[PDB]
Amino acid sequence: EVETFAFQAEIAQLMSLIINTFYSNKEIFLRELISNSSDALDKIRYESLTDPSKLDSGKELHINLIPNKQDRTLTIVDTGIGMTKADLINNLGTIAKSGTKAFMEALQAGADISMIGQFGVGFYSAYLVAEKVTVITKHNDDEQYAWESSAGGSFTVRTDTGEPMGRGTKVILHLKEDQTEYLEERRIKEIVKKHSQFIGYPITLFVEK
Ligand SMILES: CC(C)c1cc(-c2n[nH]c(=O)n2-c2ccc3c(ccn3C)c2)c(O)cc1O
Repeated sequence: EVETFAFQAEIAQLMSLIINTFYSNKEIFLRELISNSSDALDKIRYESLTDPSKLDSGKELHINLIPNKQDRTLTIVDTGIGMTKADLINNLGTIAKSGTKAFMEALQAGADISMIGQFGVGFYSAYLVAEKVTVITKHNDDEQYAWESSAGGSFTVRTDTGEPMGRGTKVILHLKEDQTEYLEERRIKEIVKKHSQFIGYPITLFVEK
């Protein structure tokens, strides 16, 4: 069963801005998603400090980057704390309505789209490069769910039928036709070293074929 939800109006406006504004520095999406994964890995690590059983669903703490040129997807996988169904629905664990306000305003002061993460809504920068985003997630206290949106004002949530991931989150970017440079090994490597060099978890870039 698939449930369909309307985005809050501020978030719809944020996504419409990101999708349609001329902005060439689109590579920042990858910094924001890796940074979110790092935050989520810090969270399960912190929680395991007092309850080691929270790592029963997987002790490895890492980030995988999986390009697939045939499907034209770039997938970011982490083994962080994951998100519950209620988290997913409430703007993927973000305070997105106020963060959008503080952002879509701060733009009016002296601000650039690349500062989106300072306002807690860096995830939505995925729509600089993706026409659709699927978020598959598993939190210790809930089942595995898939969130999906092609923007246009709505998103869906469903129980996920794919492979069990134990614990963590998978962001599948269905790339725009003219954004396939982010499937290229050298380009992903360049972005990671430029923006993510001091992330404290191993980042594995998968190769293809
Ligand atoms: C939001 C996107 C989809 C995303 C979320 C999670 C996730 N799993 N468990 C969590 O708490 N988070 C998380 C982590 C950081 C965040 C929020 C909200 C705002 N910041 C700064 C939520 C992830 O591991 C990867 C991701 O790309």
